[PDB]
Amino acid sequence: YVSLADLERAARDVLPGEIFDFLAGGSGTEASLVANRTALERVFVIPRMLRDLTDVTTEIDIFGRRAALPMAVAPVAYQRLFHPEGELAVARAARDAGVPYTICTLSSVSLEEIAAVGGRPWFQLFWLRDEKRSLDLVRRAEDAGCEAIVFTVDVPWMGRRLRDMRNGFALPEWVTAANFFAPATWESVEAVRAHTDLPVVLKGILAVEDARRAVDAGAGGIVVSNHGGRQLDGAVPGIEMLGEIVAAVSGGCEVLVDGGIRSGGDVLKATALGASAVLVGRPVMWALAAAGQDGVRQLLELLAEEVRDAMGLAGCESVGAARRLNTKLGVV
Amino acid sequence: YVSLADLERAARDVLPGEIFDFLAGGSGTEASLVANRTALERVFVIPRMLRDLTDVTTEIDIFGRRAALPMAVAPVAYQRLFHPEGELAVARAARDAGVPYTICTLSSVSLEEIAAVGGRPWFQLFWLRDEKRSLDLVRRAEDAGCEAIVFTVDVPWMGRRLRDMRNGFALPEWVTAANFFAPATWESVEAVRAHTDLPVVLKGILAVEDARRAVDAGAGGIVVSNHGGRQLDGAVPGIEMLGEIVAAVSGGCEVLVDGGIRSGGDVLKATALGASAVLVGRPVMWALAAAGQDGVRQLLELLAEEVRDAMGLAGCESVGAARRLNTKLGVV
Amino acid sequence: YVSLADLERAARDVLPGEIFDFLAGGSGTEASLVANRTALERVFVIPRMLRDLTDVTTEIDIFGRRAALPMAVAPVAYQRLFHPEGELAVARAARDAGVPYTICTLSSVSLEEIAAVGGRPWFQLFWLRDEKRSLDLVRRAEDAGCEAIVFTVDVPWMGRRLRDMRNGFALPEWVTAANFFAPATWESVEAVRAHTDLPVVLKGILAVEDARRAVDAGAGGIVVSNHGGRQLDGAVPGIEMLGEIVAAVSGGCEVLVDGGIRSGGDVLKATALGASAVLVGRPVMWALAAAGQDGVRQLLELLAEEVRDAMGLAGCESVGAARRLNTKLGVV
Amino acid sequence: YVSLADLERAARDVLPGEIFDFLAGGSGTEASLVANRTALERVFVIPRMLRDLTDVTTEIDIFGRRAALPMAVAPVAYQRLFHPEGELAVARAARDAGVPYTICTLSSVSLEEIAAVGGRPWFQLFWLRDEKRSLDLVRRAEDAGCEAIVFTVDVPWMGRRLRDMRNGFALPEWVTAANFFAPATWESVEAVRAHTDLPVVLKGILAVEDARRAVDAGAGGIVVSNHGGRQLDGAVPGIEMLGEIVAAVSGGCEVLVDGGIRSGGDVLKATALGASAVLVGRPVMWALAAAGQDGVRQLLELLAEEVRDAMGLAGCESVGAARRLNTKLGVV
Ligand SMILES: Cc1cc2nc3c(=O)[nH]c(=O)nc-3n(C[C@H](O)[C@H](O)[C@H](O)COP(=O)(O)O)c2cc1C
Ligand SMILES: Cc1cc2nc3c(=O)[nH]c(=O)nc-3n(C[C@H](O)[C@H](O)[C@H](O)COP(=O)(O)O)c2cc1C
Ligand SMILES: Cc1cc2nc3c(=O)[nH]c(=O)nc-3n(C[C@H](O)[C@H](O)[C@H](O)COP(=O)(O)O)c2cc1C
Ligand SMILES: Cc1cc2nc3c(=O)[nH]c(=O)nc-3n(C[C@H](O)[C@H](O)[C@H](O)COP(=O)(O)O)c2cc1C
Repeated sequence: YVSLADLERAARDVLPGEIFDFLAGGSGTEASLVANRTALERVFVIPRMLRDLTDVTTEIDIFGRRAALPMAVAPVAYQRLFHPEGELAVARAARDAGVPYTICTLSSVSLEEIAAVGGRPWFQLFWLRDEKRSLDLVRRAEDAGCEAIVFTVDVPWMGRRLRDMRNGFALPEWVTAANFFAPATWESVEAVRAHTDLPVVLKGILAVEDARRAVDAGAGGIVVSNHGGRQLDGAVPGIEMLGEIVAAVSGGCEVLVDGGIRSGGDVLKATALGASAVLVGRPVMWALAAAGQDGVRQLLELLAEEVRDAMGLAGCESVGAARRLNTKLGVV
Repeated sequence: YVSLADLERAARDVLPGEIFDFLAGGSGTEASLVANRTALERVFVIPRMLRDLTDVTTEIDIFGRRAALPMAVAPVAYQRLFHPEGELAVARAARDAGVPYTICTLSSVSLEEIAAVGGRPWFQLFWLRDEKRSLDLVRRAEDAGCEAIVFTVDVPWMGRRLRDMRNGFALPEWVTAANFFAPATWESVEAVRAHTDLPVVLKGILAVEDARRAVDAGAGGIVVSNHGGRQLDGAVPGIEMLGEIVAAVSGGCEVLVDGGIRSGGDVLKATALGASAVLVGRPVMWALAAAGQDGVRQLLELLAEEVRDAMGLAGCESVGAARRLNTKLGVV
Repeated sequence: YVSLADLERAARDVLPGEIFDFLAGGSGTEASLVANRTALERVFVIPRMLRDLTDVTTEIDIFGRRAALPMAVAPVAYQRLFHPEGELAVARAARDAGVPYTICTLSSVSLEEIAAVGGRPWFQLFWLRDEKRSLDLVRRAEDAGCEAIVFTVDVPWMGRRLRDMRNGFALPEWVTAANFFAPATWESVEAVRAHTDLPVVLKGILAVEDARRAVDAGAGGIVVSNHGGRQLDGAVPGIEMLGEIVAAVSGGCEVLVDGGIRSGGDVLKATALGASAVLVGRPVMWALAAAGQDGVRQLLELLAEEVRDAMGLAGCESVGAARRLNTKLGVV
Repeated sequence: YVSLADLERAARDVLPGEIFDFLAGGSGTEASLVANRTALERVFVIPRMLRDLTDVTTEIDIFGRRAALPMAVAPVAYQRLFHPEGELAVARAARDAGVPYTICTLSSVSLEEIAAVGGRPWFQLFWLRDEKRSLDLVRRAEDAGCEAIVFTVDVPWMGRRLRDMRNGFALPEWVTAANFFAPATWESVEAVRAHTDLPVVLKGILAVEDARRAVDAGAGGIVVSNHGGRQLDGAVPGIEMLGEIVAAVSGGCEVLVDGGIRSGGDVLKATALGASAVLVGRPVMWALAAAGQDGVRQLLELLAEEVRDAMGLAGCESVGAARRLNTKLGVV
């Protein structure tokens, strides 16, 4: 595999069509899904030349851990849909690559099993039925050694996925929510923040005022994100709001971005627009579907090579230098 | 049906080609027809998160009536072209859905029959031959219980519909103007305003100065509209003028928009740009053609679900909140 | 025929391919030829409503003559390439329609014969070999009753037409320059201006400073024009420079535009951007090829209908009102 | 051949596919390769009219030599891949055309042999293993009569060429680096500048601050360039940074540009944006592949004709006049 696109072809071969569609699809007309890619393709980097590259490093420090790349595996529910080893295959490859893995509330293997793989994981939270029950999931995650709570804040309910409706898609009986919902509010965020000393990361922020309020609320990070085009159809891509958000929070929390990251060059673009790190969702699942744990290992090795290549060609010996690169919008 | 586009396919199947073309077509090269869709597709919404959604409501108050959605059925002439029950099927479904229905001057069932369906309808006026005759239509509508006069102001004469010319299209002998024209001016508006206490809504405004003059003229609303691309070919889409118009009228009248609204997400975009409500034309006729009254019921149920979904995913418990959303223009 | 595009199809049927290419083609990669259309398609008009349309007139006064439309037939060399009656067929139809016809220096019928058709024609000048010889052509035109000299200023030599090179195109032996070249300069303009009291119109101006200098030089008009994409490939379309030029000349001369005008709506766009009138080139030749004089008559009747339709739908009772319309750039 | 595109078709016919791909390809998704063309196609020139064209000249003075055109042959490694005479065929044609030829560090004929062809060549430097060894290459070039050192500064290592990876491409055993690498820094530039009195030209500058620093470093020129889309994928095209760079250096060094120049009109656009001259890479190799030395001669004759045509149609008797032309960005 020499690009992330090789793995999508491989995953489309192997998966049942309705599972490929569950993975690939967005809500509505998929305008926001498409716009995530169009928005990244319009961004051009202005590289710097002739800088010292003797010790290029792609490492970052985030939420009190060193990560090998400015990247984490996005939360993706029900990974046994894609491969029998599901979350354990992905988490093992992420650990070995030095990349944080986000354990999902809707994981198809229990969060304690996935956390036992090691690799200092994160835990993604959907607000439940109940404050008390939500907080038990948080405490479970913390007790199991998760290092951050990624609170998803853009899913008061799930978006309308027309592919899934047209397919009549439902979980196979062999895929269950192994850890076993009400709309979250800022009060829910405060309840979580009071319940844990782990950093709380709010995933699904797009409005500048919501990024500022996240800082004021004591979030340790946000993920600027339209949920891969799966929630509001017509929501702006995160990458289009990232620069304005980074300026507004003025270093008050980590600012991650996701949606359409498909190469180390895209990682570089996100960094140059100010992101602390990116999440990568669908490509990780393509690699899982294509070749299990080894597939995800090859994907993360390929991304690491592409990030290092892009950084050095742009004159950046560190991710901090990459955040100081300038960009130019072009027409595609 | 899971999208408005499913119904267009169904209507294209059933209608004679020349009737489908009468419905689908625009004037000239159909530049303005296409631009209505392109303009909406360029608009992205910036959703808000973590707001209270305990009692999301899509209702609005407009022209002294509560409506179930920020939407009305646009005036579309000669609806017996599309289904034998014509206007009565549409008006019955609109009533049952709580959505205003606009009775046309060129309806193929008399306005008194359609008004007897109930549902507090509106009446669309074309200026006639004569001030005295125009005012009789207005008084008829008011006597029959119509609640607003939608005065069409963009049709001094009808635009040049090349599909209809190429088809040699004419009304079947079984379709007639059951209520039975000179260019309207601001004097005509004043004559109507003096003749009725119903709110007068000027449909087909695109220039900012004309929206201000409509307020000064005592209009209770305007519809920002290029008539579905059927009048001047090369007229700007209403959605491109809406924000400037809303700012100029500064709450002095209701500001509706139409042209290309094809989902609850599009309704949300129009609201976020400042519209009080939208009109929907061709999709209602697709549903009528596809399945009569039941077809229109299913369309309005689908739109209601999509509007509620879009509002809540954008953090809006009310249409007023949706009007306070910000938008971003993207490239598509 | 219900659009200018119907006539292009008809002309492509009848003409030899290499003659169709001589007519249709541009220089280089035809970037400027294509851009003339793209530039017009991006322009949207903001129509006004509810104005008095009791006496809509498309007439203008230009160069001391009333014209029926804000339009003239562009200079197109060698019209016997397209039909045996050549220039005489076109000039007769233009006369009957009340539209100025531009007699070409390279006409395939002598300028005195074409002028004898009547209709108060204009004469297009290419600068010759010699000041004395150029001025004799001017005097010939004036003696024959031409009413303006259209001095082409964008052809120091002819552009590189790759279609013609690939075809090995040359004039049939039955087509000759019946009136029988050095680069023109501002000194040439002054020599012409001193030799005639007819208005001198400089055709092929694109730079704002050249439009101002044309006024200072005593031009009575300019044509803002990239010569139909046939001269510099990569020259900006005239329609993209028109508004800036109209503002710069501040009424000091007539400002015409050409390039890609293909409907009455396009005429309206050019007027709304400030043009006094347009020229139309290739469509006139399509109609000539398709059906001789009668073909050109039908084209001019169709354009007249489309101009009147567009003006009235935009609320303009006169071309002056149309010049006061505002426009909005859109994306197509 | 009437356009550069004719030669690409001819080269694609004759070359082995994997050699055509080595030549044609870029890094990554080839976004920057494509953007070089898209960026040029968006630029329109505003031509001037009626200027004296009695002695149009395309000559420039650069690095102390008169050149016949504002153009040089770009450095392209391993030209025996494309034709058996390789660099000698190209250098002979360049000499005969009066166009500088850039001898590559990775030439497949030794730099002394190519320099013996004559024509006052330039020498392109890749920084080596060692300061001492790099400086020996520079001194070799100077001793052989090269007139400028083109130091490539955008290749700390080579970009990831996916076509070459997919093809498993490697040099034929009959193609070698006949002159026989560490990342260059500003210290390397200073070492070169101190070692030679020849002008040092830094090739691969895109950031404005790097262009200013190049002047401060004593560069005699820069080439604003993303290396033909072969280095960082997502690097901005040089033509998009050229105007800002020309303004920033304020005449302190020559500013060349490359990437996608495919006609004399493109040369004119680059000049109008402020370039001193352009480099042309792939088209020269197409002509070499198609027809050896004679092929390159025909290409350079065609470019010379197109540059002279474009200049005169734009009213420029000299390249200096062309740099004073204004441009307008359009949509394509
Ligand atoms: C199949 C699928 C399942 C997902 N499940 C969740 C989830 O349970 N929680 C969540 O916060 N995000 C979920 N996401 C969104 C991802 O975390 C991420 O925001 C989106 O996929 C990132 O975009 P990318 O896939 O383009 O890289 C899911 C995404 C996909 C494709
Ligand atoms: C077939 C047809 C007939 C129409 N008849 C009228 C009419 O009689 N009066 C009027 O004001 N608008 C008329 N309209 C315009 C609609 O009210 C509305 O402005 C346009 O259709 C809205 O756009 P949409 O169809 O894209 O939703 C008609 C539209 C169509 C398609
Ligand atoms: C076949 C052909 C011949 C032309 N000959 C002349 C000419 O002799 N003199 C001149 O000023 N313009 C000439 N023109 C340019 C037209 O006057 C006009 O600028 C261009 O065609 C207008 O664009 P349109 O064809 O898109 O309407 C010619 C155009 C064509 C297509
Ligand atoms: C096959 C190939 C080999 C190249 N080798 C070199 C090289 O050794 N050194 C260098 O500075 N540029 C090299 N270049 C880049 C060119 O000098 C130039 O920047 C790029 O090709 C210019 O773009 P164009 O090919 O679109 O005209 C190479 C380009 C190609 C296509």
